[PDB]
Amino acid sequence: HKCDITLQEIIKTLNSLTEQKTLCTELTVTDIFAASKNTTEKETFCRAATVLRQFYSHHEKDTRCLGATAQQFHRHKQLIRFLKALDRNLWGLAGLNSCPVKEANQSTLENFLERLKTIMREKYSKCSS
Repeated sequence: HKCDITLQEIIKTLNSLTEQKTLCTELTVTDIFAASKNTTEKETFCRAATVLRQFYSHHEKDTRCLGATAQQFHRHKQLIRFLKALDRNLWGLAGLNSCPVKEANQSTLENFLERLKTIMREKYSKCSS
């Protein structure tokens, strides 16, 4: 369970998300990693899944994000697609739907994905010889 390939599914999704600039990757999410490290692994995934869900719900039809061009509209749809896939995988990992996230700090979505990526790669590394 712990070292399941969902880890890889999440990482590969993170690679696509961070190699991807849009109009709205600088918009913010609550920085659940501004905590002082106080929670289990399932709480962490649940919290990450929560704030990402917050983001895609709120920015899927956001006029600031939707795009003028074909390419901008394509990239926005891509992003929302990848957040949902990531989110799906995080929730599957979390095994938990209810978890209060209490942080004041916001980071850009972009910074938050890089941080989640680091942690995910660390989990994988810890699993692997």
